[PDB]
Parts: sequence; structure tokens; C-alpha cells
Amino acid sequence: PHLGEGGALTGTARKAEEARLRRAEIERQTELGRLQQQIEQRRRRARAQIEA
Amino acid sequence: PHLGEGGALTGTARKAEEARLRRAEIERQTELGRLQQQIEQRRRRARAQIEA
Repeated sequence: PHLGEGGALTGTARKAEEARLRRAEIERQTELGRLQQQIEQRRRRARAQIEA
Repeated sequence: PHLGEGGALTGTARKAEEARLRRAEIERQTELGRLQQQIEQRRRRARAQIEA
């Protein structure tokens, strides 16, 4: 059976939407990764200054 | 014999001048020490910034 918020897709359109969903998930994961890395670089900064 | 740039001091004045010379030598040594320490702190600074 077809599981998606839109639903009601058959044949090739189903595979296309699966690919689109995977792409969106990868995009969101990369966004969260960059945010994590930015806040951690701020932390490392605070470190270097404390050491000095 | 009496050795000093002024010379011609006897008795107690001789000891007083010996003490004064020792004091001046200590003063100059402390001056050189502080200068050395200041330039080395600048060096350590340059380090910390390079590491960052």
C-alpha cells in the first residue's frame, strides 16, 4: 500500500515521490548538522579564550 | 687596597660604598629580569594566537 501525506500515486510517480522525500530528509539532516557544528565551534572558541 | 671608581675611602665609608654598589647591582639585575620576562610574555602571546 501507498503511504504518504499526499497518497494516491501509482507507478513511476510513486518512485519519484519516494526519491523526493529522501532528498528532503537529506537536506534537513545537513541543515541540522551545520547548526550543530556552528554551535560547537562557538564552544571551542570560548575554550581558547579561557585558556589564554 | 681600595678598588672603586671613586676610591680614597677609608673605614666605615668604605663599607657603606660597598653596600651601595651591591644595591645598585641588584637594581640593575632586577631591571634586566623584568625586561626579559616582558619580552618572553609577548612571545607566549604570539604562541597562543598562533594556536587559535
